[PDB]
Amino acid sequence: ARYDDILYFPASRYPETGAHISDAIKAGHSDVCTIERSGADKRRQESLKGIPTKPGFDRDEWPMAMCEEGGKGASVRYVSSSDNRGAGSWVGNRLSGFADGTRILFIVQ
Repeated sequence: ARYDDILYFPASRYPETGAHISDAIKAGHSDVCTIERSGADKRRQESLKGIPTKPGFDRDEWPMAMCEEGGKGASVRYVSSSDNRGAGSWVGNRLSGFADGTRILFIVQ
């Protein structure tokens, strides 16, 4: 199949990040994150280019910067810091056991 393991994103915990992922996948962005950590700094620079910061909001990327699928072209959406701070941390931890190159299917809730 298109994936090796599956991550179930906790949308009730981080509701705007989950909605972004779900909407992005629905629009046609990959629902697989092929883990690639080394290139994340550069991918993030590419995905966020020309997208200004916004007080009280985070710039959420799907696909994520830690995925081969991320970078220029990724869906970027502002999500309230109040309710979504920590989503990055949480996904990072949940994927930390997996090897680079592991394909992870994301399912929201």
